[PDB]
Amino acid sequence: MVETEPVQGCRDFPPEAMRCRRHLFDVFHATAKTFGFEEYDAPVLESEELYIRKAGEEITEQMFNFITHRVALRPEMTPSLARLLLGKGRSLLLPAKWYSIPQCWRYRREHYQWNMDIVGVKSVSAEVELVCAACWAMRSLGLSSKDVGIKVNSRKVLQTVVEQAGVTSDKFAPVCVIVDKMIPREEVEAQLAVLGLEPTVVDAITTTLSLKSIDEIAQRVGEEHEAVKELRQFFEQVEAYGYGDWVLFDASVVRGLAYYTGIVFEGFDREGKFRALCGGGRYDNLLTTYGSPTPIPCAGFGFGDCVIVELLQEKRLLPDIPHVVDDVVIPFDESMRPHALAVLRRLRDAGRSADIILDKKKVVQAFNYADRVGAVRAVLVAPEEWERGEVQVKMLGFAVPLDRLV
Amino acid sequence: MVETEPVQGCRDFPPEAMRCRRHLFDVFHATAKTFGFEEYDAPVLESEELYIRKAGEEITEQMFNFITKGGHRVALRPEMTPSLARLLLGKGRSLLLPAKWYSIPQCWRYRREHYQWNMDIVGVKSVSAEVELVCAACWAMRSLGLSSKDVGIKVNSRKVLQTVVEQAGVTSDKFAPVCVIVDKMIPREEVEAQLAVLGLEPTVVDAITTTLSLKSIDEIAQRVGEEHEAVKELRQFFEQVEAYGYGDWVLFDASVVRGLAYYTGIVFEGFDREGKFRALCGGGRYDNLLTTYGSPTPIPCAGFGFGDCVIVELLQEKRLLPDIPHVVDDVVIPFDESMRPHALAVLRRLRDAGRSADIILDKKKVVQAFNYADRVGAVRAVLVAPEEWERGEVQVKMLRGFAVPLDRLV
Ligand SMILES: CC(=O)Nc1cnc2ccccc2c1
Ligand SMILES: CC(=O)Nc1cnc2ccccc2c1
Ligand SMILES: N[C@@H](Cc1c[nH]c[nH+]1)C(=O)O
Ligand SMILES: N[C@@H](Cc1c[nH]c[nH+]1)C(=O)O
Repeated sequence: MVETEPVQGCRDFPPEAMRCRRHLFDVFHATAKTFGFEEYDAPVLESEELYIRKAGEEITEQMFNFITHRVALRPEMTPSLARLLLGKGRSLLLPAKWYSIPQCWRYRREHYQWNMDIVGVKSVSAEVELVCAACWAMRSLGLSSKDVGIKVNSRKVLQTVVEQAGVTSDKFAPVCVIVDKMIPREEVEAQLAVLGLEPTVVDAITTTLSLKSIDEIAQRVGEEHEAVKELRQFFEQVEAYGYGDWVLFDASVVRGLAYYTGIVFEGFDREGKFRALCGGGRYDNLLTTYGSPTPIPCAGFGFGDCVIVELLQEKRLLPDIPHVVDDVVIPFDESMRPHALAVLRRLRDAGRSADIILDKKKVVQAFNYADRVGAVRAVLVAPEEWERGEVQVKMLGFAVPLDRLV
Repeated sequence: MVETEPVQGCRDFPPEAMRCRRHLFDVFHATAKTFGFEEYDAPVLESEELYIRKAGEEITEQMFNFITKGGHRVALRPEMTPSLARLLLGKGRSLLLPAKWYSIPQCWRYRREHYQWNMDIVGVKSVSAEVELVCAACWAMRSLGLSSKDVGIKVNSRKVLQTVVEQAGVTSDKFAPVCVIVDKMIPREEVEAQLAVLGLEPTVVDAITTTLSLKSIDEIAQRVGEEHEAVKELRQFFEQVEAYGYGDWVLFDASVVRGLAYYTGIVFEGFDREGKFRALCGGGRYDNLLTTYGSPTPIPCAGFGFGDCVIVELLQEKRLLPDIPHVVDDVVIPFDESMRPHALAVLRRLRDAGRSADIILDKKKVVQAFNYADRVGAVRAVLVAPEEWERGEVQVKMLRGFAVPLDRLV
């Protein structure tokens, strides 16, 4: 016997499991369409060059890479997106809103991640729309603002604090990667020291993450500080769109990725049971680091397929969806198969989903099968009715003319 | 600059290219739904064990395989059927049969990458399986705008060649390699030479050659008899496709065997009627595969694969792939930034009603917002101006410009 289990850390999706994944992906697609995003894709195999950011990101540390040329199964999509945008150059109409549902990889070693990104929008209206899109998808899955929310912050506050301590800007990214981890405080404090931060700088960093309102941020760095102005705009806009109950400020949110420059956010369950449901932020330098002659504003998020499903299971929002089909055509016997095929054809021409019983079996077993596959309707093709130009129809029984079947 | 081009042999799908791929995949999904097939998936990374059939198949020769840090032999799948077999084998007697499963996996080779619609029927002994599969393939092609004048499906049974090979005293273990070789018929001299190395005397090769060049089912009947399984089965097959209404799409070709070791009965492949392209799709019955994998009971199977590259080229030639421009129902335009919060309330209402709507995100003049709306293929522009708003209205323009109440917008 071969190994029936999949490769370590990877999932199978037989029809039952696939119906669940499809229910999720439908929402992702429908939400992207509702928001005017365009689908894109790129290869799961990318060059390893793409992912060498040197900030000690967990995402790059756990990279599923190998030698053919140094390549890797993508751990995230954003770098692939950047490559595509960079390739298009001035030919790309901006603003652009691009989305995808890539499988992404790590050495669970795989997950699907809905990505949504807005390109060419300087203003926080980008982050507003992205955050509303994430909420929209969660609400579409049956979740409420009682079940989940999105925590929101700007990295610019911490930037100012780090810069005011005389820290080289090249340490800012690593700092964020470290502060994201806050493991015990003592552990995070120790890691900052290794980067080269004296205890006074660490204290200032700590204090600002524990500030509980935007007003308190304003008191520390000023009301005219970009972060304050931008965050206020952000909440004003989400309030106006009608999702004010879904969003809130949290000064501890920074995310683990090196490239976020401004607003950052993450979805969470209100019971404190699960890891982050989605995460993202503004990354206005990324394309400059890739060699764009002109800076290109960007913001986006990723929304994994594993945590959301667990949450939905806990909330009883993932009932088993049984397979369905409109009609099952049953030949009374093999002499009726050619006539049943003509009927089957007509049913499918009218846009119905139809089976015909393929192997040899008795009518009552054909009916059982029809129930098993969730047929709405059983269409028996018997010699008696056929001579009258009819078939027997049974809902899940009466004679019907062929033209009247559809 | 980083390298903007993708890894060697792999494709990018920016929105324009992705719309084309989506148009194709929609047809695959719709056809599968129309035929009552259920979607499935499995990992693109499988164990290399799965693909070691030892018949010299082109598919296994060109395998994109590698060793993990932990020393396990894995490969990016070159086809889906082995993954399917694994899933079925894993389910055991818990699987209701018959089962009709489909997927659109990306598959890989060392172009190194393509998408391949797979459709398979499990648990059906009779040729009704192959009938349905073939009709499904035709159905997808017709849905894409192709006719029976543009394409067809060549059909054969491997059982004819089986009988001929067995009657020459050939060990059954050579039958699979023979099919793999005969599939290649490169020059005849080249294929003749390869059969000799497997260990076939020229008389056996001659018999093989002759049967592939037989041009009708009657001629096959003359050679192996009218009551031979192959003849009976092929006749049933054409009778059934004729009855379903796709008789013009299908025909017999004794040279079709396919390159895969595991096909045991009927085999088939789609082709363009102008002789310009490689095979559009291919498949057949493979009744032993699950037994080779260790199933305690034999499990009838048949299926096909339908790649995404050749079909698209054909559709381009036939002018059936016009550029589909992106569309969206509404573009909401704030007259200025003071109107953004009101435009957001409007945007919200539009999306609540199931419409696809943008709001202009950055700061720009109305006329530029209108241009943008045209660029993204907006059916409708919804201007939110301070004047109309005090009346409980907005300006709507179709793509002139009339005032409308908010509740009437949807
Ligand atoms: C719990 C889980 O499987 N999620 C997950 C989260 N991040 C990943 C990142 C890369 C590859 C696989 C990943 C999988
Ligand atoms: C035109 C094309 O790329 N066809 C093709 C056909 N078979 C394949 C099999 C595996 C990977 C890529 C493949 C690509
Ligand atoms: N790539 C990020 C999410 C994201 C997409 N776009 C911007 N951010 C992640 O994997 O967490
Ligand atoms: N795996 C086959 C197609 C197929 C699927 N099922 C049966 N046949 C191929 O790649 O040619």
